[PDB]
Amino acid sequence: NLENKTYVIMGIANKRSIAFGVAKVLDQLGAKLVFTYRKERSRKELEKLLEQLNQPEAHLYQIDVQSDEEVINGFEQIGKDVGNIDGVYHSIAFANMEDLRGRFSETSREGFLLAQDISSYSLTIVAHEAKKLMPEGGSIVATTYLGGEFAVQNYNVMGVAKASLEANVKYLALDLGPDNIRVNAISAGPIRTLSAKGVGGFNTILKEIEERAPLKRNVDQVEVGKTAAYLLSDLSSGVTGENIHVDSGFHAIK
Amino acid sequence: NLENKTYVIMGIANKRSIAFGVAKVLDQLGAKLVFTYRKERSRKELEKLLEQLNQPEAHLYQIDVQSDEEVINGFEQIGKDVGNIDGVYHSIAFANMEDLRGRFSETSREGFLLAQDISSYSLTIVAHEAKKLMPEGGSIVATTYLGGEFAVQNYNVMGVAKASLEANVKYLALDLGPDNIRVNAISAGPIRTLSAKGVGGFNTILKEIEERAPLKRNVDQVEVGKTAAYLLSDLSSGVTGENIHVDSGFHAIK
Amino acid sequence: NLENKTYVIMGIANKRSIAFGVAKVLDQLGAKLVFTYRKERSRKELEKLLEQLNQPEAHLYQIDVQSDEEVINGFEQIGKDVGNIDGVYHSIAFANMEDLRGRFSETSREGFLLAQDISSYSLTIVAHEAKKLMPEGGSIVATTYLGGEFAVQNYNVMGVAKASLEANVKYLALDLGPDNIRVNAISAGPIRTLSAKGVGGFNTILKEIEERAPLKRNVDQVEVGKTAAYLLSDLSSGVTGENIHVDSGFHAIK
Amino acid sequence: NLENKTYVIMGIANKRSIAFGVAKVLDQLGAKLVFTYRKERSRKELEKLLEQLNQPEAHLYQIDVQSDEEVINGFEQIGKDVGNIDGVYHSIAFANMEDLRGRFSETSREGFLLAQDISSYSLTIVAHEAKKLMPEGGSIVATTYLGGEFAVQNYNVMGVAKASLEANVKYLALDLGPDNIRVNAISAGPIRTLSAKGVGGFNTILKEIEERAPLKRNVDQVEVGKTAAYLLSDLSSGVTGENIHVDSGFHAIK
Ligand SMILES: NC(=O)c1ccc[n+]([C@@H]2O[C@H](COP(=O)([O-])OP(=O)(O)OC[C@H]3O[C@@H](n4cnc5c(N)ncnc54)[C@H](OP(=O)(O)O)[C@@H]3O)[C@@H](O)[C@H]2O)c1
Ligand SMILES: NC(=O)c1ccc[n+]([C@@H]2O[C@H](COP(=O)([O-])OP(=O)(O)OC[C@H]3O[C@@H](n4cnc5c(N)ncnc54)[C@H](OP(=O)(O)O)[C@@H]3O)[C@@H](O)[C@H]2O)c1
Ligand SMILES: NC(=O)c1ccc[n+]([C@@H]2O[C@H](COP(=O)([O-])OP(=O)(O)OC[C@H]3O[C@@H](n4cnc5c(N)ncnc54)[C@H](OP(=O)(O)O)[C@@H]3O)[C@@H](O)[C@H]2O)c1
Ligand SMILES: NC(=O)c1ccc[n+]([C@@H]2O[C@H](COP(=O)([O-])OP(=O)(O)OC[C@H]3O[C@@H](n4cnc5c(N)ncnc54)[C@H](OP(=O)(O)O)[C@@H]3O)[C@@H](O)[C@H]2O)c1
Ligand SMILES: CCc1cc(O)c(Oc2ccc([N+](=O)[O-])cc2Cl)cc1F
Ligand SMILES: CCc1cc(O)c(Oc2ccc([N+](=O)[O-])cc2Cl)cc1F
Ligand SMILES: CCc1cc(O)c(Oc2ccc([N+](=O)[O-])cc2Cl)cc1F
Ligand SMILES: CCc1cc(O)c(Oc2ccc([N+](=O)[O-])cc2Cl)cc1F
Ligand SMILES: N[C@@H](CCC(=O)O)C(=O)O
Ligand SMILES: N[C@@H](CCC(=O)O)C(=O)O
Ligand SMILES: N[C@@H](CCC(=O)O)C(=O)O
Repeated sequence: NLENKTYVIMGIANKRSIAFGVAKVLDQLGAKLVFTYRKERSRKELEKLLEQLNQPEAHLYQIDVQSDEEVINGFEQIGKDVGNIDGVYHSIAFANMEDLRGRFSETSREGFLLAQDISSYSLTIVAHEAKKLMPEGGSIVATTYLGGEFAVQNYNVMGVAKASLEANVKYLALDLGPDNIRVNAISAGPIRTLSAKGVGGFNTILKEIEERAPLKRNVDQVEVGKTAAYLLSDLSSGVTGENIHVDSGFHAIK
Repeated sequence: NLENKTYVIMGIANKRSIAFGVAKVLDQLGAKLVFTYRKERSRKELEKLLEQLNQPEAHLYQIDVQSDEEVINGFEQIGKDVGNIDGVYHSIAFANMEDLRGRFSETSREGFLLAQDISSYSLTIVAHEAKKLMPEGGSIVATTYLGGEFAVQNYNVMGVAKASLEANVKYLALDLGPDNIRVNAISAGPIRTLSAKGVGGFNTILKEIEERAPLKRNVDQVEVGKTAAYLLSDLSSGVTGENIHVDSGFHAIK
Repeated sequence: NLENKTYVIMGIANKRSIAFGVAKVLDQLGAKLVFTYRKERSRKELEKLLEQLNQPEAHLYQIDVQSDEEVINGFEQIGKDVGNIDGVYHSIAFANMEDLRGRFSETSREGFLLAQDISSYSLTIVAHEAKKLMPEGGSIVATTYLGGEFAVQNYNVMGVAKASLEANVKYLALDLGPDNIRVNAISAGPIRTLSAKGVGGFNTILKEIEERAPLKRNVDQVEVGKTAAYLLSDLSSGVTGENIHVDSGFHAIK
Repeated sequence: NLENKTYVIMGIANKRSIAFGVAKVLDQLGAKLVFTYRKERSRKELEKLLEQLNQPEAHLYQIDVQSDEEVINGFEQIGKDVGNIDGVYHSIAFANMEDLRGRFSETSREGFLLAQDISSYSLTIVAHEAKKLMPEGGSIVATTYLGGEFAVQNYNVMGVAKASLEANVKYLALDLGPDNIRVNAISAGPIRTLSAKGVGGFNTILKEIEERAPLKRNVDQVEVGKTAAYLLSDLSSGVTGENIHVDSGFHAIK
């Protein structure tokens, strides 16, 4: 039960976003949610989707995580509008198709670094600014994938950005631990989202989960949200620096 | 929210058992609990500890996991008495002191296999029998420690039994996944229990968590309990084959 | 260059055995070799295979690793016959077909412990006895499979026994390290051997390596033997408690 | 024996460099070596160092890996001067001292992207340019540290860059495996080098290996060079996507 709790959810674009699975769940557990977005199109989609939520106010902030000022100022504005928060859910990542859809060895410098910037470094600077609204401690959760841990066909530069994200979680864990800020990741299974369209062979990835994963079925966004609720709440008070695979068991097999 | 759920908890000896932290947690969440014990002295503690629970009936079964017949019969009687169950918490391990307290390379054959039998194999046969009471699916959780993944000073033969246990979890996950039974581990941080007195150096293991783990404190039985509730509930539906470290972040650092 | 080195190689059964690939390599590199076997039939193969090698003397010993007396007297005879040694290549596993070719949850207690005994515990007692003949230090290597790190269909009880072995290596590396005894594993890809016939679906496992492993081919016994030469020699002087995958890269992908 | 082999060694700074240990070993084994260096003002010192080797001529190229042009043009010149190569030892990394010595949460975007640039991305562009000189296959090795697998105090931004590097190696291995190019990492224990002065608490780190690693000693640059010889030669055919810890076993303990 997350009554009197407040969470910042970053990275909803539409109803299929993993972040929206998080939000339906936290919303049904009673949490007050605040939302961040990059594109105005996503804000419009948040205004719509909010009609399905209990949230009695829209708290929507534009934060492009590529800009120090937008992050610095977004979170500072949040602290002034709703006060102290209990956690962040980070569900942001990006890489160019042009790098994604070529040989990994052909990845461009700017594409590699763009993927690092949005997909990894964004969590560090969000943590630093969000720390400022958690004087009592809290919980930060980032969304990753099995491609950070193993080379997965066609995931390429985003795989290296995920490996980077996952180490980011650990180093943030050790750093903000003494402040009672826990930092963790959910390694979600593949899930048809707007961004899934960027991954070559994604239909064959889906199929292979069903055929080979222990539960012999794919996961959904609500399943990610149910584990986010665990990590973002007191239930997981002794868990930081961890990576939970919400993935039907597929991480455990070969 | 486990009203109308039933969980079999194996391995309570006294008030400081990890499994008793699992029990107070699931008891407060509204679960019906069934307890298994080995020694008569443990059943005596269980009858006492039940007075602190909300459980309106004592369901207590002697099950020494060295005995196929006792596991087989124990569980069949559980099903005759309370019907189908939603899960099992496994909190059972054993090795001889004489093996634990010598050089690992001096470990006896009989003591090595003893520690495999009670501390690993017992999971497999418990799953097999518990599966008969979970026709519609469920959740099995075992307790491990970090010495199953890395060589920890003085954990010796139990280290290899926990490596085995952790592989047992994954192979059980892949085998019983199709029946909608999930199987996971909790890697608990060090916690003062009756069995902790078996581990050479345990006070220095304690202190080292506090000074080096991200959270700079040790965990307790309730914290393991809260992660058990998550794992034993529908909040962790897409999660199987997993190993959650309830250990203040210690697994993540070096 | 391994002239004036002596290595004990355990577990050749015929020309296909992984250990005979190791032998050919160590033999081509100049090492003196001592062989142990279980079955009469394997001693006859050894006698025949020795004509293909450069060894001027045949040093063959019957050691059934289920017997402490055979391991203890085996290595002691070895000391009397050839003197101090530089290392041991261990290449021994067994599980019942009846357990392997059924569901893992259905594994018998005696089959599980049988598999631990031959396939894991054997390394501990071998290390203890070989250590007596390595007063200046040396190197011990064991043969593992990826299914000790992940659940692989049909590997079943042997996957739990390899998980046990792999931990065994790490605890022994720690225990014996001050004695300048290094202990490592090689995780070999699937290879056609007499024992590969016990694992259901082997050919499917072969094909999937060709299809999906980075090198898009299978490895062979000589490739394992060349990595053994590295681990058994001074080239690997800083390396212990390690698991080297000689599997065309299959361990790094998913 | 590496006669009629040619290797490019990137990252010799002085006689304490891990890349110079690599050079000594490979030089001793009869390889032709080519050296790359960052700044023209330290060509004269590198030339003096290499008088120690049995190289008949200096093959020295200035390549700063922050520039694609320098990498592209450097490897093209090497091809014209020397012909086809058999592999590359990558020993390059960099982070700001100013990001190294703060809270990891306080890392600047510029400093976090620079470390990724020099310490991870450089491997990718190097492999792409070196692959042009390895039409029949070959071997690429990069140097990482345990800090990329766990959070290590004071390693901060470099730890996340090594996590990146380590995934880089996995993705490169999958990409390039069909070309018969293998890509691996050596994870070196702590070694007193020019760059080690930049890590806070280095001697404490030394002392900890001495005290806690299985071998109870530190490793040296020549021990890295010997694992490098194995990884760069045919002894390691079948090994790719791998991370060999040359660290006295410290990685396997906790
Ligand atoms: N779908 C899967 O199978 C899968 C699996 C595992 C992990 N994940 C991870 O889950 C997370 C979310 O992806 P998803 O599948 O839910 O896709 P999604 O619905 O497309 O969401 C991705 C979000 O990233 C945001 N974003 C990108 N760059 C940004 C920037 N510079 N500043 C602010 N926001 C930015 C997008 O916002 P705008 O549209 O407003 O630009 C969008 O809301 C990512 O971390 C992804 O890697 C996905
Ligand atoms: N305490 C820690 O720091 C720690 C840390 C990580 C993981 N763990 C793990 O947590 C679990 C629980 O142990 P604990 O530390 O809570 O100690 P505990 O209170 O001493 O419980 C150990 C339990 O194991 C039971 N057991 C031993 N052999 C058995 C058998 N043959 N049949 C049935 N039960 C048997 C004992 O029952 P009887 O007394 O009736 O014989 C006792 O209930 C173990 O798996 C342990 O390895 C503990
Ligand atoms: N083939 C693969 O795909 C593969 C892959 C990864 C790992 N491995 C591992 O590689 C090792 C060798 O297997 P292999 O494939 O080379 O098959 P193999 O030729 O059939 O050799 C297995 C050996 O185990 C010996 N052995 C079994 N029980 C023994 C006992 N109780 N005492 C002494 N020796 C005993 C057998 O000796 P006797 O015949 O005399 O009884 C036989 O020589 C094993 O550890 C295996 O698990 C194999
Ligand atoms: N020392 C250790 O304990 C240790 C442990 C594990 C891993 N490692 C790794 O081993 C590798 C070598 O480090 P080291 O300890 O040998 O230190 P080092 O001798 O100082 O070598 C680092 C080298 O990287 C070069 N470099 C930095 N930026 C470059 C650039 N932009 N372009 C081309 N070269 C560049 C440096 O060149 P300049 O001198 O001209 O600036 C220097 O030659 C690094 O990857 C390091 O992370 C070191
Ligand atoms: C394969 C499962 C999977 C993993 C993901 O990280 C994923 O998310 C993204 C992938 C690529 C981009 N991009 O190109 O900007 C963006 C995102 Cl948010 C989607 C997935 F379907
Ligand atoms: C080091 C943290 C820790 C890990 C454990 O597995 C643990 O449990 C046991 C240890 C030894 C035995 N035995 O010898 O019978 C039994 C158990 Cl239940 C206690 C711990 F203190
Ligand atoms: C799948 C790759 C693979 C891994 C192995 O461990 C392997 O070795 C054995 C497998 C089964 C038994 N047995 O049942 O007695 C014995 C051995 Cl020696 C063979 C393999 F083909
Ligand atoms: C602590 C072990 C250790 C790991 C390393 O990667 C290492 O190398 C570097 C560290 C920092 C920088 N820098 O800030 O530019 C550069 C390098 Cl080359 C040295 C080490 F002493
Ligand atoms: N191969 C096509 C289709 C992928 C799919 O199977 O979903 C692509 O790269 O998008
Ligand atoms: N070293 C003592 C005491 C351990 C402790 O509690 O610190 C022992 O072997 O039990
Ligand atoms: N699947 C058959 C054939 C084995 C193989 O495919 O190699 C079996 O159970 O043995």
